[PDB]
Amino acid sequence: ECISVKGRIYSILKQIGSGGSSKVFQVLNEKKQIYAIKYVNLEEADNQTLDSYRNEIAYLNKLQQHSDKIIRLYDYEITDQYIYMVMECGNIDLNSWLKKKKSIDPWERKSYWKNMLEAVHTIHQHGIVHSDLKPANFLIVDGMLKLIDFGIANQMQPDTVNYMPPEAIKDMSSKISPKSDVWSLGCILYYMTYGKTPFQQIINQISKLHAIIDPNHEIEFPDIPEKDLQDVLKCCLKRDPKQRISIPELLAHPYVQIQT
Ligand SMILES: Cc1cc(-c2cnn3c(NCCN4CCOCC4)cc(Oc4ccccc4)nc23)ccc1C(=O)NC1CC1
Repeated sequence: ECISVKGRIYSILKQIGSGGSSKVFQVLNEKKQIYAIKYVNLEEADNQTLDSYRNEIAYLNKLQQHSDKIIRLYDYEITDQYIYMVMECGNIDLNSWLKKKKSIDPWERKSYWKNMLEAVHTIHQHGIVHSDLKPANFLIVDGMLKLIDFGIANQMQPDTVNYMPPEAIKDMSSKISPKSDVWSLGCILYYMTYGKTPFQQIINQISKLHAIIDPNHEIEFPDIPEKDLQDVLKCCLKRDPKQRISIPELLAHPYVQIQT
């Protein structure tokens, strides 16, 4: 099949992702340059969904300039029937790359952590809190991690509640701040370090949600060479968000600033 966007015509290689009424395709332009196109079918979309898609496109647009750790938006086309967004294609999403690697170079993990903090910090500066970060939200391209979305519109999945923060659960029934994203980033780094998510081994959602909120449930951190890392994990995974480390701090931390 093919897709046209503002004139230009693109050929579908395959479908790399899917969600409610939308699909992401890997595609090629005329000069055989590769891109990711998101297609949103708006035909039965409520005004809230409509507005959330409008808000994503606008934020994606504005944030272009502020970091190259945010996915590139080259062009889009929006009508009443559909959206098409032409964006950069990556090598692999971080959630897939994590299941395949299964022992991560410490240098690559540290570099990737910086990439994530910078992307997320960037959206925090424009008043966004993602609130649902997980490794699927990040994408490897060149040698760096880019943020794919902002938690604004429907989440897509590649063709998952380990990462939820305590404030969000105790929220019911706002306590959501930028710290909420630190928690989820905490969990992602934990996974890249210990090879699992802090509350992964717990068995059935409903119990795990109590654990996540329960102070007495001591979260455990095996000792490891890198103590900068160990400290980062501890600081991100504090349950009281007022005492949780912030992203500006994280960026000032030896784990990020100091190599070897
Ligand atoms: C959802 C989305 C996805 C990409 C994208 C761009 N490349 N890419 C890739 N890379 C290629 C992976 N593969 C395929 C087979 O092997 C060879 C290479 C995977 C992927 O997997 C996914 C798929 C879904 C969810 C997460 C991750 N999503 C994307 C860019 C933007 C958006 C998006 O709508 N953002 C919102 C507007 C703000």
